[PDB]
Amino acid sequence: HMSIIGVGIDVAEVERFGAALERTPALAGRLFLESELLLPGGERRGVASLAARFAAKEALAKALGAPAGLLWTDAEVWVEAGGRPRLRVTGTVAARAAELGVASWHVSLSHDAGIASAVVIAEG
Amino acid sequence: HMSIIGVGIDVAEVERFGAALERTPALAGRLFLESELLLPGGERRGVASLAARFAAKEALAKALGAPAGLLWTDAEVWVEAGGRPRLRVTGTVAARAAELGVASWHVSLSHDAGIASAVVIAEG
Amino acid sequence: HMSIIGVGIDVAEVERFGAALERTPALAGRLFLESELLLPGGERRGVASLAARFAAKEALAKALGAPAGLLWTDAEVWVEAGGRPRLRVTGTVAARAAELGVASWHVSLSHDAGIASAVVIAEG
Ligand SMILES: CC(C)(COP(=O)(O)OP(=O)(O)OC[C@H]1O[C@@H](n2cnc3c(N)ncnc32)[C@H](O)[C@@H]1OP(=O)(O)O)[C@@H](O)C(=O)NCCC(=O)NCCS
Ligand SMILES: CC(C)(COP(=O)(O)OP(=O)(O)OC[C@H]1O[C@@H](n2cnc3c(N)ncnc32)[C@H](O)[C@@H]1OP(=O)(O)O)[C@@H](O)C(=O)NCCC(=O)NCCS
Ligand SMILES: CC(C)(COP(=O)(O)OP(=O)(O)OC[C@H]1O[C@@H](n2cnc3c(N)ncnc32)[C@H](O)[C@@H]1OP(=O)(O)O)[C@@H](O)C(=O)NCCC(=O)NCCS
Ligand SMILES: [K+]
Ligand SMILES: [Mg+2]
Ligand SMILES: [Mg+2]
Ligand SMILES: [Mg+2]
Repeated sequence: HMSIIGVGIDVAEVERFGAALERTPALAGRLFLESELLLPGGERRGVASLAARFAAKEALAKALGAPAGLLWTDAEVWVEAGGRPRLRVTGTVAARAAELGVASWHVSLSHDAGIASAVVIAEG
Repeated sequence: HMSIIGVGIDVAEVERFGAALERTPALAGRLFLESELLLPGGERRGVASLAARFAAKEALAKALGAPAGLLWTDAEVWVEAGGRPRLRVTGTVAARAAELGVASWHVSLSHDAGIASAVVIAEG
Repeated sequence: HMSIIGVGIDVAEVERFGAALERTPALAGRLFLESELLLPGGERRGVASLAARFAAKEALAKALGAPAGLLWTDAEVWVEAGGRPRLRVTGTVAARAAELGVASWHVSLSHDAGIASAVVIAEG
């Protein structure tokens, strides 16, 4: 009845992360899919919210043992109608997930007190 | 053998939370059951400890997909003889939990460096 | 198909933790096994990294309901070739783990923004 394959936690300082995006124009497009960079309404997603998604991808990597060769764009945080964040993995991340037998992904995000936090659990 | 239904994490800045309780007298009684507002000895529970319980309820909500209509007073953090915090859900929260098939609740709390953190896992 | 026995989260302020180690020479050897105090290369492990391991041990204790009589040196954070942190429990911690039926340990560590965080899940 055992099913947890890995867990990850990650914490990002929002202000630092925002500074990093502003300094290198190409960075946001390297870390995020077009869909993640937008709010449901169509406006550009804000720094704290992006920092939480960055934290989610770091946490996901940790859950998988963070091997080399994983692409940021092969993990996607998407959002249920109800508002709940979800992980979708493709390509390199999905391949690594399959090596370990991961069937289900669980994520939660928080951004408060200028830190963005994420927890991720991989189950299979 | 899969059993995780949801996870939640939440982080509350203690000082801000304390300020919010002081500003609106009715707030503490809206967020907490009489039992949560007391220490085992019978003295009033402190701000950092209440902030961690607030974080626990936010995390629990996230674990359930945070639908509308949940009452703060339908989630209760109680404490084992040994000191371990526990979640008890009733009414609206329990009903939502039943929709998703949640049988067991796991929580942990931390308050240090002026932030209160909670993680919650719903299993079934 | 239920298997989660406990979860723990803990957050340590790095600067405070470093101050505590410096103030009392004996503290590091009370909290850590010789192996934890070193980096893979053989150099002394740094404060933030030790703070995350301290957080891991606090989180592990929480996952077990933090009974009296557990030794810090009966929990060991070790490191896979790939870099992933792992928990190994012996003696008092393993005995408590056996009382609860714990078979598997899951940990993740983070140190950023001057806080070290750990999450631990005990499964069985
Ligand atoms: C290893 C990595 C995850 C660390 O995360 P970070 O945000 O840079 O640093 P954090 O302080 O949050 O985490 C550091 C801790 O992660 C842990 N870690 C290191 N390597 C790891 C690995 N292979 N697997 C899981 N955890 C690992 C360690 O415990 C480390 O602390 P320690 O050295 O003191 O023990 C990061 O450097 C990395 O390689 N990220 C890859 C991201 C990626 O692949 N993304 C694309 C796909 S989504
Ligand atoms: C949605 C909610 C949980 C967010 O928590 P918060 O403390 O206000 O804000 P945080 O920064 O900690 O969390 C925000 C993140 O939560 C996530 N979130 C939003 N809606 C969610 C939902 N329906 N389910 C799970 N997670 C959700 C998102 O990832 C969001 O970040 P993002 O917008 O950048 O993606 C909160 O606004 C809420 O509706 N709480 C309800 C509490 C409740 O029902 N209590 C009574 C019963 S205990
Ligand atoms: C109880 C203990 C874990 C608290 O951790 P801490 O870092 O001092 O304090 P934190 O703020 O991070 O956590 C406090 C929260 O832990 C929770 N906690 C207290 N007793 C607990 C127990 N028996 N089991 C699980 N959680 C407990 C409570 O929710 C508490 O907050 P609250 O009083 O406001 O409800 C700690 O005091 C302790 O006894 N550590 C033992 C460590 C140990 O045995 N190590 C050796 C083996 S690795
Ligand atoms: K299971
Ligand atoms: Mg990090
Ligand atoms: Mg919050
Ligand atoms: Mg602590």
